[PDB]
Amino acid sequence: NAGLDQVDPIWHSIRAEAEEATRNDPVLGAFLYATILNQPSLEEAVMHRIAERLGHPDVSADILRQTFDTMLEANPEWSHVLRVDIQAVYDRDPAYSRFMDPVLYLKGFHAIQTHRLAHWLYKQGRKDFAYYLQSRSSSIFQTDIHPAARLGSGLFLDHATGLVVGETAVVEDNVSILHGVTLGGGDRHPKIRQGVLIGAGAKILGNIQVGQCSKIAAGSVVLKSVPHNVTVAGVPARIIGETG
Amino acid sequence: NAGLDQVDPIWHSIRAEAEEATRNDPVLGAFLYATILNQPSLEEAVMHRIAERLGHPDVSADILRQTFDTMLEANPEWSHVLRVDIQAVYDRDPAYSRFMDPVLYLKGFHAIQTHRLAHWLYKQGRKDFAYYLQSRSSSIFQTDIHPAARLGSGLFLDHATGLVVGETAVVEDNVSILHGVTLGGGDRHPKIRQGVLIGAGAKILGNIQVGQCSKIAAGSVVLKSVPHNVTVAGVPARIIGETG
Amino acid sequence: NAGLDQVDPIWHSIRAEAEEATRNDPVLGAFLYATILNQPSLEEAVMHRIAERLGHPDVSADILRQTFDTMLEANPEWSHVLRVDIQAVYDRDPAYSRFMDPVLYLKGFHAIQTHRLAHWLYKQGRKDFAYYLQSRSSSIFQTDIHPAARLGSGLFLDHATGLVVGETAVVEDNVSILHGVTLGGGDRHPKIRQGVLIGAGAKILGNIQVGQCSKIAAGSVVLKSVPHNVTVAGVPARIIGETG
Ligand SMILES: [Cl-]
Ligand SMILES: [Cl-]
Ligand SMILES: [Cl-]
Ligand SMILES: [Cl-]
Repeated sequence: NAGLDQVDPIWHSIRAEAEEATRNDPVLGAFLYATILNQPSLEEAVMHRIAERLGHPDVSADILRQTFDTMLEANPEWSHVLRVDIQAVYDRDPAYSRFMDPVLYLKGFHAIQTHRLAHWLYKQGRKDFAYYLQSRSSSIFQTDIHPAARLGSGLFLDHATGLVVGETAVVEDNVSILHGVTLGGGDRHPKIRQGVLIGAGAKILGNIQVGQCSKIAAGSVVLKSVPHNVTVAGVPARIIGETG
Repeated sequence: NAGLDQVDPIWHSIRAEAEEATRNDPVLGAFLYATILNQPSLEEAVMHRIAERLGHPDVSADILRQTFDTMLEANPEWSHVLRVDIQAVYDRDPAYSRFMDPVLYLKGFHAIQTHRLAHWLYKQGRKDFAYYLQSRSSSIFQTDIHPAARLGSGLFLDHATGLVVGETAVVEDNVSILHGVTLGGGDRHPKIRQGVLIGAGAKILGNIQVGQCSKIAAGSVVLKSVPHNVTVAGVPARIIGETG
Repeated sequence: NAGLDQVDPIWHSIRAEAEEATRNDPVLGAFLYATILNQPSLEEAVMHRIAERLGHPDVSADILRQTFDTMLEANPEWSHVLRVDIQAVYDRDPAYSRFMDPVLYLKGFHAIQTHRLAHWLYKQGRKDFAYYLQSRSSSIFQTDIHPAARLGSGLFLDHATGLVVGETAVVEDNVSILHGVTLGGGDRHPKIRQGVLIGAGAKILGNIQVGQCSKIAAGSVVLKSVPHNVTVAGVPARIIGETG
């Protein structure tokens, strides 16, 4: 509408990718037009997708979409957060070559933003709506994230199935978390510092911290804080080397 | 209606909690009135919620609700079981401060009672209905519990995602079981004695027993019977201390 | 219709099993007639079930069923593949005594065939339809299988919850894979040779191979190729014995 905001290569690429896909598979036209092409913005596309996935007789897509609208209005920074979350997927995963892929398909990405809505509702004292969302996400996306948990931006929830994040956990920016991960057990759950990779099935338990840029090997059981710039593996986890 | 049965602090608290929540977030009114406030009893509230979550074109909420009614009629003790299952959640989990939370939201609690219905159907020789329920629960609650499995009362299925319970398994009373747990492999699956805690991701395999009050650390692989009043951890599991 | 194809003991047994079940529980009549008895073939029964489970407002059962039809037409060998996949379940699992059980109920079996459809679509350059299916299956069946992955016949996906299979993975024939398994990380994911059993929660990571007839113990973390005819266990996995 005016100024630097008009530069939006991610949205423009997504719109191009949906145009080309509908051309290639016209039966998917209702899907791609309703989710992307008929949308006035990437924000609305992402809200709409997630409201559609979570929508139920119990609480309709429309109500979820209306509430998402209220959250964007109160949290204008969500425009950037969602784009860098998108960017994380694109940069960190060779499996998917389009910006549209996380928006349409990847439940990890849908669960992140669902949590962001739930967290805001929770903070506003709308705790039933926050628990409803937590419950719905746990059932549909298989991600159980307590609404009081704090998630940074550029988070990559890869595959996602089985993720459990406790009430007092904190995840900072540019973290990647695989499927089957527990951030579990006043302050009694983990603090994950920026740039961390958490591998498949890892359990990180207690009020401990995982230092910046560290890697948690698949299947690790982490019961003690991890220094920055190390790789840890094993049950129980031990430092096995350095990393950048 | 008469006598000691009229004392029902859990139901009364739930009804108060739903009244207050609808007041605080009126859009959730359809939900809270249909699930709690319009219900004549806690039994009906819990049946209704679970029938709504599992309801599908294939087999409707109403049919599931009618069958749940038949199960309560045959199994009048379910009134108590469901209340002590509720109580377990309230007592054992700091994350949720209301009795209504497991009833409305927590799939673990929904899966326990779904299993109870499936088990009864199985015993009655209604094995397709029991397998249908098992299948539905596995898909929606991510809990795969064979209908022939036997679950005690006051069970806390915390987070629940990925639970697998085999045909010959037995869980006694006051057990807590986290997400990602396998009770797996004549008698070929585990017997879990009363008061046991099973941590996230543990696999307990074979016709072995876990003694009363014992704890299974997150990520343990248990291939041999565990004595009462010990903590075990590791792959393979070893006793690491005593506990009460 | 003519010749050796008329011999179809699996379909005939299924039809008998559905007739008997509807008799025993008539409320399940809509289900059993729509899924089995009104079907002209086992192929159509399996397509119909899976299209019903995956069907959504976003993309309807009918469209999924029409696309499944196109896949069978192009891939006539699916008739055999689906029967030997059925046979695998029947032979390898004591919990279920009917051929109809995997067809109606077991999400593992539904996810295998969903992948087969997604893979074909992917190869045809219908990558959005393939990703949509992958996404839907991940959400409903809790199986995340990249469409470029290659799965052999007679595969038994037992319990299935949490399965993650990467883009370059290969699974050969007569493999069994439990819940919670990762075949994860050019060629960067595992090659599983024929006759392998992969136990609950195992993670097999990298461009490594698991030799013919080998067993992967529950909870193993496999970072190096495994010889044929051995059992491996532990974090990290070590050979613990021979097997046939
Ligand atoms: Cl935000
Ligand atoms: Cl009962
Ligand atoms: Cl095929
Ligand atoms: Cl899982």
